[PDB]
Amino acid sequence: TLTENKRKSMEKLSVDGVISALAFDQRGALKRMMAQHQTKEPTVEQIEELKSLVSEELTPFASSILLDPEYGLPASRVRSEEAGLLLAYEKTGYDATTTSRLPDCLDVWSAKRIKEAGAEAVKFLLYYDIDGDQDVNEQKKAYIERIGSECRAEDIPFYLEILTYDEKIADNASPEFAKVKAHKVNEAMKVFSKERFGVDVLKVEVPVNMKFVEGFADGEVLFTKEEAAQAFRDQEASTDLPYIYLSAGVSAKLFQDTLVFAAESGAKFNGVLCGRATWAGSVKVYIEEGPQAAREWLRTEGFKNIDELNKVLDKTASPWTEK
Amino acid sequence: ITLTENKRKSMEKLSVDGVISALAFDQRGALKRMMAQHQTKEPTVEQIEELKSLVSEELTPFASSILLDPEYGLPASRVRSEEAGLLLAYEKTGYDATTTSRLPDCLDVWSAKRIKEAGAEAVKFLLYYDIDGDQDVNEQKKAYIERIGSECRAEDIPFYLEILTYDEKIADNASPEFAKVKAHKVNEAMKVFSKERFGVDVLKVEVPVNMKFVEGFADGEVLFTKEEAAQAFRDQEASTDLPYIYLSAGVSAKLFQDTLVFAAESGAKFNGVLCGRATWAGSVKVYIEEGPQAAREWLRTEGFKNIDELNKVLDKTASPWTEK
Ligand SMILES: [Ca+2]
Ligand SMILES: [Ca+2]
Ligand SMILES: [Ca+2]
Repeated sequence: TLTENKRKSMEKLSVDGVISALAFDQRGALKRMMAQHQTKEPTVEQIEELKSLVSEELTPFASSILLDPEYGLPASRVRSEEAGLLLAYEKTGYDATTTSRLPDCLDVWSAKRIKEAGAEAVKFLLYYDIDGDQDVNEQKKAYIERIGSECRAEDIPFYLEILTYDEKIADNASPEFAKVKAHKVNEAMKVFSKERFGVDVLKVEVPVNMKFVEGFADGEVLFTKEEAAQAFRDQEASTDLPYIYLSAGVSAKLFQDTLVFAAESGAKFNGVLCGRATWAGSVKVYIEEGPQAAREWLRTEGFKNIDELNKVLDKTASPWTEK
Repeated sequence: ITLTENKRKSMEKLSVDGVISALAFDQRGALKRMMAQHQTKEPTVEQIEELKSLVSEELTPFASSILLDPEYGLPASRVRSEEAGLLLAYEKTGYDATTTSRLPDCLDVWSAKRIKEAGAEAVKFLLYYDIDGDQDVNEQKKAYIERIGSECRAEDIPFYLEILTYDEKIADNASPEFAKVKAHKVNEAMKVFSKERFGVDVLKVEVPVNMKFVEGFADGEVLFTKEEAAQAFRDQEASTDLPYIYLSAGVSAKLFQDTLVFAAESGAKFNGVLCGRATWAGSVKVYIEEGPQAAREWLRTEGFKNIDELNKVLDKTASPWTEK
């Protein structure tokens, strides 16, 4: 169930069947991060520059890098020759006044254009509430079907990122949401693992908020280590596709411990698409110090970060070739 | 160019001996505008669905295929002649008249896969296009059509792209001012969307002239000689090697027929029609004012006469897409 060219592209995005990909398609989120030191709005040059510094210096240690076509094409051209390229296809964000969080592709892009821009994968982010409005989810399923069809035609892997939410729960970090997160994550993965959607890799959240798991929690506890472990097994059971974890609302150190726990519990996850934590500090150094200092930062603290992550992946991730 | 095995079989189911004699009734906004002329209340779902089912049942025995919309036309699709193929529209009807961009938008709960699953032998999509218009608008439009063309390649189903031209700065398509640029708008738009990257299998296009302003056809101001108009058809033939078929644009049945004759005499090797209002227009007033049965009798007499006389003209004017 993988064409010759999709297989070749998958291999360019991984090392020995493990995806160790660097996520840096942030647009508005990165922009705000940037305005936290300088005065005056951040220029398009700064957005594209730091993306090129991070890409040039850290992709030698990542199997691939996820970039956005709007700001990231220059960064994409200075990436390491041994690192694949994924390009984001979705517009960022969502309308906070509505609960539908409907998906929308970038206006002047298509899967064909993403492939022409050098990408080895189309990445699209979908917000999904399995329990939400039935017609909203019908429109969302139709939308992904189109993108899956596009990616089949262009013979390019389709990486579908799913971020769960609840139309009623405002705060995804609340204990209230944590009680349903396993239901949201795993049922969404079941939906979009159906063949009609054409997905090659699922980029998903871990099916639990570890900050409420015993031994990992700084405060209130809602789950035993055994209840959390079963969520990871339920997740493994929810899809036969390769899937990789994103890092959300946790520290670098907790994310790594989570990878250990995930593997311990029996999850056969196939890697990560992690970003902010690795190139975090470079954002402040870049605005304040000279870009030559952000370089040395990336060559030292930057390398240390992604290297320690790689050492953990080597003992937790499973190769997607097993599937 | 080439057709996959499945795409060719679908094209065969839409055609007879390589000629597309297709009946178009995916009208929605245009249909509601017609029904509104004949009654006070607003048209109901049941009225739209029924009138489409009547045209389908009564006239598809005389067509090689029928084009319907998924919103109101699926019941009509199920009563078409056993011998007739099916195309389904994929675009939302109409455009925003408060801006000049007329951006395309797919039906929200449909996809090429779902159109195929609904029994269609082709996906039809209408695009409003002004070759001379805003360049960023047109880049967005071109990207959109690339997506649809890719979907149809993946689902292995013919892509029928309809192009209706306009000018961002000319309000009335029927005016002499627009008539003077129409050939440019049509022919260059056909040249763009014949590029391989758009995955089009058949173009549904306007004739590249407003015949009401051509010598011999014009009742008022004459803007073009016959040789000038004929050259516009030759330019159109030279703007693509894809199959293309003409839409009627709601002219009279007689004018559309005479335009097809003129097109063939001029050198256009067009491959058929997707003809709607020129065939069934008069049934709307009858259906509204007199009801379903009276509309059946109109379709069986005047409606039949329009499509039969059209079929006779196609037999002596259209060129086959197979023999290329
Ligand atoms: Ca630890
Ligand atoms: Ca060509
Ligand atoms: Ca030609």
